[PDB]
Amino acid sequence: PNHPLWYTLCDRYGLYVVDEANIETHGMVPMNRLTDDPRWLPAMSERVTRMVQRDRNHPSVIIWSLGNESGHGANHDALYRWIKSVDPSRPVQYEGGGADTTATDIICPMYARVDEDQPFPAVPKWSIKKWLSLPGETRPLILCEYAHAMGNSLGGFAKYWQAFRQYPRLQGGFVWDWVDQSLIKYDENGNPWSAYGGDFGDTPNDRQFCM
Amino acid sequence: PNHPLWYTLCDRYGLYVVDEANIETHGMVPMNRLTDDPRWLPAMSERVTRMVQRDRNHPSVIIWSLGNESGHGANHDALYRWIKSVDPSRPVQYEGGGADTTATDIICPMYARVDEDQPFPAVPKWSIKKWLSLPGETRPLILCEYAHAMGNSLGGFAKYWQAFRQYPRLQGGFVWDWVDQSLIKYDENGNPWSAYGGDFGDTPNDRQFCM
Ligand code: NA
Ligand code: NA
Ligand code: NA
Ligand code: NA
Repeated sequence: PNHPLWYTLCDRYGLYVVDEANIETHGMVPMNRLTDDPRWLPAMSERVTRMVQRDRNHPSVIIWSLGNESGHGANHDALYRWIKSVDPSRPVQYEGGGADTTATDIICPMYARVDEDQPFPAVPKWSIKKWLSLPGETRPLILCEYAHAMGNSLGGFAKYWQAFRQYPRLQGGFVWDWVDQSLIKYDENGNPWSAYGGDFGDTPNDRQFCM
Repeated sequence: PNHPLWYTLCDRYGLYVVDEANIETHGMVPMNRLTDDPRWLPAMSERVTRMVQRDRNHPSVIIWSLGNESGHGANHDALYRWIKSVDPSRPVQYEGGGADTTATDIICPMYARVDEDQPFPAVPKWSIKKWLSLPGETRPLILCEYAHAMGNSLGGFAKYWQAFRQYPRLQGGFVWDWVDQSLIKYDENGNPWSAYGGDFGDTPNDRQFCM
């Protein structure tokens, strides 16, 4: 959840918002170790429920998200249902555990490609065009993350947009991401420079991946 | 419907057969003028029912077809349901009226392209990949006709097969077609030559389109 003023500004300037619970357990092995554990349901529930209680009157919020990169656990299904019960006015999405689980109203993959399949075990990233028409599939597809804008990037961006326009159920996506997470440091002369992972003695670190 | 021996040979050698009623009203304006007319329902009904009565014991027949290029009329809906009622063992298909009407269990377009839409009024030929995922659509897609093999042709054949293999619900198609409909004529020296439309004084004719 963002600073409260953000939603007011999106209400007034006009931007659609996906409001996302503060739940990410990416470093767990497997990713759902905590989110499938009923002992972590209370802690998870508060992060979802208290977000909905705070932000549910904002018109800019059109979609609720259960968090990010926490695999798919039974706690997700429980909280998906809780939101649907308490607020039927907004779709609920969640990418974890393969982007098309029982915990999402929208097929919402991250970095699924336009034409090329990436058939990873358990959590494949299908071609978005192919994903739509998998047997029994009916949901819209909106990428929660696509077109990773790291350094000299956005090659093939036009390919996404051609597909979005041609396919009714391909309804766009969210670019990753808006702003480089660089920090200012100062050299011997007091001149500022842009710093990334490792520049503060932080170790282990992931270097320029924050930008 | 074919010569009766054809089905016996397909049974024994092993080919899947689409058995198709002898109904085509292509030259009507609009194409469904007769097939939407209840006064022509009896004549159409005999062409469908007598085919099913004759061929229903052949294992090679896996799909019934209501005919070809006769638009979409209420008579098609009635006869679709008749077959479904008398023989639940086989799907019923029909391409007329846009390839995805209420008279077909299979999206069965003719000459729909792999990636390129052809948005004709009333009866568009969507890209086959796009067609599968149109809002609400769930049926398999098998082209009743594709890859028109007229003269020096079959350019782009590989593109169809790549799509067939990638998309579960793209389950192939029927090439148009097997054998040139040329006829033998004899010159002044008695030597045979292959003849096409117009070579018999037939007029109007469609020249080499029979090959
Ligand atoms: Na679209
Ligand atoms: Na990053
Ligand atoms: Na297929
Ligand atoms: Na022809």
